[PDB]
Amino acid sequence: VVGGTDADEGEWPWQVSLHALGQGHICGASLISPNWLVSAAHCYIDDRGFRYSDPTQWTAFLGLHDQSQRSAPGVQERRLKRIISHPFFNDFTFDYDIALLELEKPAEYSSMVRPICLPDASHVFPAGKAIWVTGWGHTQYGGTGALILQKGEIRVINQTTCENLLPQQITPRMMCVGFLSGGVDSCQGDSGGPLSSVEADGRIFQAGVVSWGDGCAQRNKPGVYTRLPLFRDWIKENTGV
Ligand SMILES: N=C(N)c1ccc(Oc2cc(C(=O)N[C@H]3CC[C@H](N)CC3)cc(Oc3ccc(C(=N)N)cc3)n2)cc1
Repeated sequence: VVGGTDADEGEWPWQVSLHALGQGHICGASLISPNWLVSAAHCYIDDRGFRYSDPTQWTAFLGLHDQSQRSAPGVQERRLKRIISHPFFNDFTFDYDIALLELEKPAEYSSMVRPICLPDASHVFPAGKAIWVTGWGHTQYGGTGALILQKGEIRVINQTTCENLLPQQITPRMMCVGFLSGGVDSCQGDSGGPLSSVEADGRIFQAGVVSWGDGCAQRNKPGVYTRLPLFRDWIKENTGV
């Protein structure tokens, strides 16, 4: 996260860190039930030197605050049993950039580990609404990851504006969130994490999944996120949640 601040400890109890064996933190995810996380499909693609698509190569840390203190009280370590990438995910366009991760053993809810609420398929996160992005990704483009979880406030951008800022790249599954002036944005390593939106009674709903961007925090280049309402039924069908 660029232009963000240190989260308070336990402020985002749905935020999860995904470590690939021998590589440390790679992506974020969100806790949605005792057994399931939401993340980005692009995190789980094999490359010539590592099988990121193999669930056995991962470890999820729930209740984490500082990457250097992964054994702190309240942090829960879990392995993955399965990774369900959306069938329509396109690794070139990043359309349908969403995945479901099944924990090998259920998360134990606590003050530090709690699921985020999922929005109904008909819910619209309106243009202009303030929402939060969180993660341990880079704090500057080409920079370095954050040890302490970061948070940043960004706003939903009008879809027509989004499409015009990133020509031939924005599909209806995507949403731009940030500022045309730049300054605050997600970045490498924040992928897969949730956008958190404060709703009518203060409860937090997931608005989207960190997906991609052209650089980070640059003017006229807000981050691109996978929308969540569109996938409510897909999540229910594949997880029971
Ligand atoms: N500014 C933002 N809001 C932002 C958010 C998330 C980010 O993380 C990313 C993004 C992308 C990415 O797709 N970036 C652009 C897509 C459009 C292309 N024409 C140019 C590149 C690739 C990419 O590379 C990876 C990294 C890791 C994996 C993996 N774990 N398998 C895969 C791709 N990471 C970057 C920026």
